[PDB]
Amino acid sequence: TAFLWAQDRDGLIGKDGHLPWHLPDDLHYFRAQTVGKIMVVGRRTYESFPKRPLPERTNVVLTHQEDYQAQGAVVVHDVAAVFAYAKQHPDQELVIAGGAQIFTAFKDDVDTLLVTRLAGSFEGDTKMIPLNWDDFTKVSSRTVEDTNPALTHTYEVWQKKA
Ligand SMILES: COc1cc(Cc2c[nH+]c(N)nc2N)cc(OCCC[C@@H](CCC(=O)[O-])C(=O)[O-])c1Br
Repeated sequence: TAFLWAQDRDGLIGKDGHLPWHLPDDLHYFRAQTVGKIMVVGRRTYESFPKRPLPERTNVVLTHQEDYQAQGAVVVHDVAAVFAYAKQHPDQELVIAGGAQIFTAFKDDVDTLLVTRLAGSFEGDTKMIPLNWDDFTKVSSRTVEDTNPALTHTYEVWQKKA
C-alpha cells in the first residue's frame, strides 16, 4: 500500500477544499501512478476532482454518510471495507491518495511513499500527517524545474526499511 501525495516545502497539501497550487505536470503523474490501481480518497477530496469519477482506475470513496451516492465509484464506510475490497482484487495495487483524514486512517499500513515536493511555500489550511521518515529509505528522486520557481518539484519514492 502506497500513499500518493504532493506537498510544498513546509508540508502543506490543501487550501479551502482544493489544491493550494496548479501544477499540471504532477496531475499527469496522478493519472498514471494510478492508471489501473485501486485508488482511495476521502469523500471531500473525491467531490473536489473536476470529473467524478476520474477514469481507468477503481475510485474507492471513504464516507460516514450511509446514503452517499457516487455512480461508478466503490462507496465504503470504514477502513476494514477498503481492505475487504483489496483482498477481492488481488492483482490491483492499493494507492491512498488523500486527503489528511484518510492518510491518518491508513497511517499504519503504508509501505511506500510517492511524494512530490514543491520548492516553494503556499498558503493554505491542510498539511500532510506526520510520518516516521527515519523508517523509510528514498529509493528514487527525479527533479522537474518550472518557470514559476515555487513550482519546481521533485518526485520521490520512499520504501519502508525491514
Ligand atoms: C482536487 O484537486 C486535485 C487534486 C489531486 C491530488 C494530487 C495531485 N497531484 C499529486 N501528485 N498528488 C495529489 N495528491 C488530483 C487532481 O486531479 C487529477 C486529474 C488528472 C486526470 C488526468 C489529467 C491530465 O493528465 O492532464 C485523471 O483522470 O487522472 C485534482 Br483536480
